[PDB]
Amino acid sequence: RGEVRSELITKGEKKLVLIRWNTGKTSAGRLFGRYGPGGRPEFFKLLFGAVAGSLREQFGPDGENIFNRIRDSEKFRETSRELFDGLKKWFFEEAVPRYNLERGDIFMISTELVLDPDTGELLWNRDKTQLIYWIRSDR
Repeated sequence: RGEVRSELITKGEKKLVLIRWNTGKTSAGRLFGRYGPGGRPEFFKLLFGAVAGSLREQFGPDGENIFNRIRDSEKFRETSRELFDGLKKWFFEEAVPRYNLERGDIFMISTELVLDPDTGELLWNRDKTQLIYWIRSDR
């Protein structure tokens, strides 16, 4: 898969972006490790496309200006790292033992984020995080 959906929400005069993000069918090495494009976690590339795409959806072409501003701000970079660490921790420390996942297993994660386009602050709606995973036929 690899699906992104968004909508605006209003808080006083501020508009925020609710983003529903599915990573697509992937593996731990590809998503969180060095087997993704380059020798890099694909996570960041996926996340960044999800944000830029949602900004364009909700605010039109000036969405790209918003993105270009926040993209290299301390707040966006830091909170994107906090998302990466929090999701990775959730996957290895909760999902893996919960579902008896093994090395090389395939899965997709769907989660929800709220982006403050003013500050570049990215909030993880952890309560909505879900895993779909692939199980060996004999089970």
